[PDB]
Amino acid sequence: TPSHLSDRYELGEILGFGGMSEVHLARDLRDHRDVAVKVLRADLARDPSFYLRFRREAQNAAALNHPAIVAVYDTGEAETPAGPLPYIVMEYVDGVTLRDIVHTEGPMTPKRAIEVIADACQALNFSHQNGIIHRDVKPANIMISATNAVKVMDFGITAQYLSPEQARGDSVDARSDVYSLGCVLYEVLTGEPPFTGDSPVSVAYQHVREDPIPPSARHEGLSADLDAVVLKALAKNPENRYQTAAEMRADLVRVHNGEPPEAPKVLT
Ligand SMILES: Nc1ncnc2c1ncn2[C@@H]1O[C@H](COP(=O)(O)OP(=O)(O)OP(O)(O)=S)[C@@H](O)[C@H]1O
Ligand SMILES: [Mn+2]
Repeated sequence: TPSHLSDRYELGEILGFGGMSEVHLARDLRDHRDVAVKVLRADLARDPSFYLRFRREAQNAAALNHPAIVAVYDTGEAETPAGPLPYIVMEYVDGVTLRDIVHTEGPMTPKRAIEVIADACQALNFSHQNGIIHRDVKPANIMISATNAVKVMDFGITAQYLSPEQARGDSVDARSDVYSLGCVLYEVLTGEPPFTGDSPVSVAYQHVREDPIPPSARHEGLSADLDAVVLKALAKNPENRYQTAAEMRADLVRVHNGEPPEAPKVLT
């Protein structure tokens, strides 16, 4: 895989592999800065499907300026000994994604989890302000730096993180992001997503039919007040969940600070 492509970026160590890309720590030679480069895998690149899937999700990833949002810098596709390799250049986050944490460290401590997801609401909310719906909220798209800073990425453009309105092919709004962010919060508190199945279609059915089991019913140490917040964000009807990311944050802040949520009590 490439030592130095674009003649502008010198790719370094692999920071990690995602479902369809290797992410390198490159060095921007022109602006003299450390940067992250997400390159489509060479094996998946000789497959027009993935090539186009990456190429689409590359020019469509929103570039926003926010301390909690990963800034996109460049996009392109250089010729390498493996054909073209589409790539996206972005802010280097020294840390891991929530997925990495869930599958290595395990379930986060409630207060820390509440903080992380509260900080993600800040980014989601700012995005909503600019009229941009993320519509792809999941653990692998939310990062935590070495300085505990929350960095969210891939705005614009995942089987068990989609909203009932997404699973029905309907429209998508701020409330849709709330539901998905709620799924991330659920998993990060308990250890597993709200809904799991033997096939994507199974999970999609569970999303728009089956109710979520209270987080505390799945993991030890989770307050009932936390159930209220989580489960409200997982409400099937958009009008039942939080209307804005700020609203959800306002409620996480309360639970965090040992205050009663404005979310309907989870009873029986
Ligand atoms: N902006 C970044 N800065 C530093 N490291 C990153 C950055 N983005 C991703 N990484 C690392 O690369 C790994 C994979 O990144 P992903 O975004 O999950 O790749 P992906 O192919 O888009 O996977 P998906 O989103 O599930 S399709 C992560 O676990 C991180 O360690
Ligand atoms: Mn991705």
